[PDB]
Amino acid sequence: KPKLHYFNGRGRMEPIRWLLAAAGVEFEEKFIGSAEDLGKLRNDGSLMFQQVPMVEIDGMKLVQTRAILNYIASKYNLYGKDIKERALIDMYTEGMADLNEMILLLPLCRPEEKDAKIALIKEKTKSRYFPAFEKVLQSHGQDYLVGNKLSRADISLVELLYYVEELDSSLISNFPLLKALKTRISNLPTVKKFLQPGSPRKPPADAKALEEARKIFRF
Amino acid sequence: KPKLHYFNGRGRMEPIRWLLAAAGVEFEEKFIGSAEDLGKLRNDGSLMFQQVPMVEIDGMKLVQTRAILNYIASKYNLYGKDIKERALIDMYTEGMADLNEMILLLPLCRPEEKDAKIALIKEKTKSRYFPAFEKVLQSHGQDYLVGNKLSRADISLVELLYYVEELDSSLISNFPLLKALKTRISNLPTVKKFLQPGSPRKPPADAKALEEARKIFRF
Ligand SMILES: C[C@]12CCC(=O)C=C1CC[C@@H]1[C@@H]2CC[C@]2(C)C(=O)CC[C@@H]12
Ligand SMILES: C[C@]12CCC(=O)C=C1CC[C@@H]1[C@@H]2CC[C@]2(C)C(=O)CC[C@@H]12
Ligand SMILES: N[C@H](CCC(=O)N[C@@H](CS)C(=O)NCC(=O)O)C(=O)O
Ligand SMILES: N[C@H](CCC(=O)N[C@@H](CS)C(=O)NCC(=O)O)C(=O)O
Repeated sequence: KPKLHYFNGRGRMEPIRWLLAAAGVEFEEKFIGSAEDLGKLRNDGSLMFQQVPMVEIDGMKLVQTRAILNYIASKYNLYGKDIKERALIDMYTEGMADLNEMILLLPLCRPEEKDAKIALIKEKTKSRYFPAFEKVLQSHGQDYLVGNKLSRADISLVELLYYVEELDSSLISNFPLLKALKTRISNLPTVKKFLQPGSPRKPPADAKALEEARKIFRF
Repeated sequence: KPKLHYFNGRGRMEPIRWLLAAAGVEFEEKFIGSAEDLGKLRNDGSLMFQQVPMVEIDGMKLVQTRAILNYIASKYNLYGKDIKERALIDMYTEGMADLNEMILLLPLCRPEEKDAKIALIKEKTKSRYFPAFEKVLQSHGQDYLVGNKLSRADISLVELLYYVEELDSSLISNFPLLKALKTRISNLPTVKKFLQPGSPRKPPADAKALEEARKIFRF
């Protein structure tokens, strides 16, 4: 079983949970609860750049979110079939990560800057990201972003669609094909199960989650 | 020939210049000098997420730095021999990208916070990043970071050592093997040519370029 080292929360680990769970892969989680827990992982040599996410998989102590996601996608056949499909999948997922980063860091914005950030997220979602992925689905008319087949790109996008819905559920309103994709993916037995109660899926960060992470990571 | 669409400066495009050059690949550049130039690329449907870097390669219009790098690396066999070597390469280059990001965004720092950021970059270089990579070279005693063969990891790291050197030339002084890798890689015929005066290699950003970039990208 791959073992995921992180705090008990979404942060940067969440896409990894999604992708493993979607690929039907059973995993264990070792929850970092304090500066001491992280401290031990640092002193053991387990963390190349002394940071997490870290995942023990196939003899490796893999750090860096993109390194872990790339490996998992390749291992479990969710990374297309060739170099051109990987280019499409990389381009798509990098775009999704850019929007993810904005949403991710929102709790760090001061009360006076928060409203401007939220408005920028909404506007970019509507004019930059959602148009781009709707255009790819519209252009080829297929059920999946790339190669008419389930990839890490579809899995990354649907997780994102759920975070956007948490923010503002009307953002997806003028994107029929994105709506249809979210539904399609959500019904896949592995995704459906991940979205059910009691799965390793993590909740949105709240006030105390930010307090707790600050005392673990020192930011 | 690939064509690289960017302003005339390092920014995010520079590692793609380094990688293409190191692979022995001649490329052209189309320099964005105004906001109207950038606007035309956007309006013509050329930028998937309305942004550069964009690279025309083998007919395709690839955006997203990491997508472009992955493609070029796969194509020219600088991405290791298998899934596990790609995992090491991904992990190593993501760590270098983190340090690179700090250096890259330094000119954006408000005057009151810039000194704190410089000392942070220096401290992390010496205790986080350089020791990590000195350790990899220690782990196998070979002349390349991964798989005993030139990869995109060697090329990304050597570019990074050159920037660290532009910041503070003493930072690498306690890292024998990194010094040696910098010399070896710099003497590879393709990289030696790229490092020659008058090549596509770009200057460090100065105040003028920051002003010029602001007019173009409106950040
Ligand atoms: C990305 C981040 C900041 C930079 C850093 O060093 C490490 C973290 C991990 C915890 C994140 C945090 C951002 C804010 C988050 C999402 C919360 O509100 C709860 C957990 C927390
Ligand atoms: C990466 C960047 C910021 C985010 C953004 O929106 C657009 C750019 C492009 C120009 C970069 C700049 C960062 C600072 C740079 C390196 C300079 O000092 C000269 C040019 C400039
Ligand atoms: N490049 C990022 C690094 C993320 C990161 O900065 N990790 C945080 C938690 S999400 C951490 O362990 N920070 C502690 C530290 O910097 O010492 C990745 O995808 O892994
Ligand atoms: N995720 C980045 C996105 C690139 C990016 O932020 N592009 C900048 C220039 S370096 C830009 O076009 N800025 C204007 C904008 O975001 O609209 C990448 O790796 O390419």
